[PDB]
Amino acid sequence: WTATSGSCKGRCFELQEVGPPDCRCDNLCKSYSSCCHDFDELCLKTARGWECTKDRCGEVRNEENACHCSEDCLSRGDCCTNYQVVCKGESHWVDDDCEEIKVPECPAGFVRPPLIIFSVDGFRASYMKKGSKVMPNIEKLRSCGTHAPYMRPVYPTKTFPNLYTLATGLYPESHGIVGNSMYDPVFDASFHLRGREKFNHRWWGGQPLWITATKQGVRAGTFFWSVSIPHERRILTILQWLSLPDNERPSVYAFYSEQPDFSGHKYGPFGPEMTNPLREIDKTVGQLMDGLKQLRLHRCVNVIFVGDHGMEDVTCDRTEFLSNYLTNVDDITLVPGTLGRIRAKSINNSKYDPKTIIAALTCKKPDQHFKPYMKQHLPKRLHYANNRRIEDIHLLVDRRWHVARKPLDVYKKCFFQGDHGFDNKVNSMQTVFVGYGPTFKYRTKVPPFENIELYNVMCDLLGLKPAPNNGTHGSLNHLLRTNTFRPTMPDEVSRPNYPGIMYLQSEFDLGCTCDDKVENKLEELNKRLHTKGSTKERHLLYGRPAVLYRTSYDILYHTDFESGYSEIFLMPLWTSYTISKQAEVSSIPEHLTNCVRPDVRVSPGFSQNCLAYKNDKQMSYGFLFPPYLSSSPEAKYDAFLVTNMVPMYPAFKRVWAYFQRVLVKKYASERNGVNVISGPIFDYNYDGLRDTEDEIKQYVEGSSIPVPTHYYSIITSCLDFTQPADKCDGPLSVSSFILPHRPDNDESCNSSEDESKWVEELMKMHTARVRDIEHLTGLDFYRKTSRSYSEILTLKTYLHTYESE
Ligand SMILES: *[C@@H]1O[C@H](CO)[C@@H](O[C@@H]2O[C@H](CO)[C@@H](O[C@@H]3O[C@H](CO[C@H]4O[C@H](CO)[C@@H](O)[C@H](O[C@H]5O[C@H](CO)[C@@H](O)[C@H](O)[C@@H]5O[C@H]5O[C@H](CO)[C@@H](O)[C@H](O)[C@@H]5O)[C@@H]4O)[C@@H](O)[C@H](O[C@H]4O[C@H](CO)[C@@H](O)[C@H](O)[C@@H]4O[C@H]4O[C@H](CO)[C@@H](O)[C@H](O)[C@@H]4O)[C@@H]3O)[C@H](O)[C@H]2NC(C)=O)[C@H](O)[C@H]1NC(C)=O
Ligand SMILES: Cn1c(C(=O)N2CCC23COC3)cnc1COc1cc(Cl)c(C#N)cc1C(C)(C)C
Ligand SMILES: [Ca+2]
Ligand SMILES: [Ca+2]
Ligand SMILES: [K+]
Ligand code: NA
Ligand SMILES: [Zn+2]
Repeated sequence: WTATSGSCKGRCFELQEVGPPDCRCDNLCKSYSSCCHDFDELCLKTARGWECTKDRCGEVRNEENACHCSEDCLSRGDCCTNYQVVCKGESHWVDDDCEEIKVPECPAGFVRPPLIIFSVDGFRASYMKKGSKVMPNIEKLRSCGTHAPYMRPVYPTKTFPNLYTLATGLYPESHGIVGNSMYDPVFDASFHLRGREKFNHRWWGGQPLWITATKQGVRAGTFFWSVSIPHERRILTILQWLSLPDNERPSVYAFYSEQPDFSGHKYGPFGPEMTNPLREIDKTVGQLMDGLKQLRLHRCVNVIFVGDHGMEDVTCDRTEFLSNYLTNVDDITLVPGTLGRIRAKSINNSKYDPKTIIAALTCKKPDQHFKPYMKQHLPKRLHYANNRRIEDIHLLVDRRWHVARKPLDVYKKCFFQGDHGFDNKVNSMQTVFVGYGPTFKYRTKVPPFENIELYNVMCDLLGLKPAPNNGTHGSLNHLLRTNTFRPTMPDEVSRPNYPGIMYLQSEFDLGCTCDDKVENKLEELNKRLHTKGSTKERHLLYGRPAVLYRTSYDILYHTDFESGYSEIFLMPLWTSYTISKQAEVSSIPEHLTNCVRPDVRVSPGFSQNCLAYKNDKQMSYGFLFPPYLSSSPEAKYDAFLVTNMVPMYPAFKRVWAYFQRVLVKKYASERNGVNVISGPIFDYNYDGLRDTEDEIKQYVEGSSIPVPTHYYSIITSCLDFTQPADKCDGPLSVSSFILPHRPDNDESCNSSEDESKWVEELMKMHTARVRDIEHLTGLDFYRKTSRSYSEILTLKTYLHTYESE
């Protein structure tokens, strides 16, 4: 209840929200229904429009007007944005030449350059090229400042999750806004676009930029604009705030446009009707810049022009209906559209079985335009699992499609030609980034990056310490002229042991056989030196990974590969090797087929055993260093050491064998050699983070050999591919993956065919950043390069997306 008979005179767009039942004059008052009676009269003035004209110049201030053309407007900071253009012979900002901004050029009293965040809903990355003729203010920002070709949103590629990610540097699973619509079973409440529950603060976790600012003494304008405030009024209000005195003036501001999303849904991303919404947004940018220029702030302020997500062509007829798959369709609730989330319509229905749902949704139609997942089996790059608001069953929808429960839902609600929400690597979902100001670089193009990284940079631009977040602080230093953040590499927590030969063969009772009884001092010293680390500079190109947690492990050297062997997990944390462009593939000889050899540096008690695998009828084993790529027949015996073995389901061995026997050599031919680091990942609680011993849910039968949930590989070469991977002078090139370790290939509908028709497509789906693998393993890679650490941080956040340009 609001007592809406107090006043808004001299309080219009107050920055301090006052508690009801005092009447509010701030941005959320409309969205609460609590504005003072005169809010619209005093704070939403529109008389005479938004532009000066020749006749208005020098007018007598008249306070009914929307903005002013009187002589005193500048020192009041409430001129129409085109006042000096119309009345004082000045040029529009867009008509002025680009001039480098080397230092903030700010009025006295500014303690730091302000930041303005200009966010644009549904501004797809390709609009920067395709709409350039109709967006000259935006093109100037882009060409004069720092820009990326595109920015990667988070999943799902919806508005709230993305804007809230921008604000917090957090994945949706950690900030809590995991969708535009949500059910939280702990609160037993629902969050929707429509309605009031979304305003409750228990939905919104982490710490958003405006709180981070406030807690550190930096004031903020509003981030949420009521839909009934026109864009011109948002701009004027920001300009007004910027005219405030030092002790009251915010240092961070946000503008938000509903366009071009709003049109894009009606007309498709490139509908002919889209030209006008792009013109209008551009005009709004020009208003701001002319406005800043009048106030002498246009070479003082940092401006970020950023979108939340793009827009794809989607129509009614490209809908999949769960009712075509499931007989039980009324026993489930679906969150529908460009993704799907399924839970039971009622939790008193004990008949509901997720596994049978999954099975009924799996590879049933030959061109099925969605794929069902248990949420822990989703590509780890999505980071979309560790929140009780994300339902266990998820449907990843093909680009251009929708999923719905029943046909009645899609014709009792065709209306739309555009939607978004799909997998965040889809080109159509990509969005924009331009930074313009003194703190940003001048006419600089930077590579694509993820929006989770911006919170850190915004904090850097404002002199704030970021709250803990999923950004990699430093990885965007190359966007910035100054205020870079210079991190140190984390400190190694466990130092390795380097065991020599300590055990005799007969001390091992493993159930393991190897037909290796096949007997000189030229190559006896040669092999001892391989075991003491003589080829290590070849196979460990970027130093050994640092183990960032407390554990017990051994460095094991070999001719063809080096490993960090865990005595706790009984396998390598990592195995590292280099495959030159000229390496040859050889087959596994028959004397070695089911050969596994004891490793005489590692006790029987810290080794795997073959008998466990023989007993375990579901689980087989593979190798981390692939025997197919051994350098010589004498070296191939090393690949069969028990310390190179890892548990693998036979269904996953098909994938693994193809990667090892075919793809690694293909990559080495394409990239002029590759270095490979492979290993296991254990993420049984799907938090994106390395499990401890006590989190492991599955062991090889009758043993303490833990079963990985995933296998990773990091494939590094020279960005200049005329240099070989092992002799690279400059910047590196990387691709990686995190392959789910699954007992079937249900995920791949074409898996009954030969591996050349499906394995690579699976691997691309599970592409990863090095940084994802770091979180998952507690390892820190690229410790010893000749590159700057920020450049390495950028490499570690790179994601190879396998989309065309
Ligand atoms: C992305 O970056 C983020 C931020 O860096 C990373 O997330 C962090 O991960 C940390 C490690 O998991 C985690 O640390 C835990 O914090 C617990 C205290 O948490 C509260 O306070 C913090 C600080 O202000 C706040 O951030 C939290 O907010 C969460 O919770 C509410 C909802 O409940 C949400 O609104 C909010 O969005 C956020 O939710 C997210 O986090 C929680 C987990 O905290 C998830 O469940 C949600 O799904 C969502 O993802 C909280 O308000 C603290 O209690 C934990 O400590 C336990 O473990 C240690 C082990 O050493 C032990 O010493 C402690 O005693 C404690 O154990 C006891 O409790 C156990 C569980 O109940 C019990 O089993 C034991 O028996 C023990 O008695 C822990 O330190 C940190 O909270 C989050 N922060 C955020 C914002 O998410 C994230 O990991 C990064 N992602 C990747 C892939 O890198
Ligand atoms: C999205 N929006 C809405 C919105 O949707 N309105 C008004 C009517 C409805 C439709 O449904 C309700 C209003 N104003 C915004 C901008 O929000 C932001 C912008 C930015 Cl730049 C950042 C950042 N960084 C963060 C936000 C949040 C505050 C979302 C977190
Ligand atoms: Ca949006
Ligand atoms: Ca985990
Ligand atoms: K077996
Ligand atoms: Na299959
Ligand atoms: Zn939209």
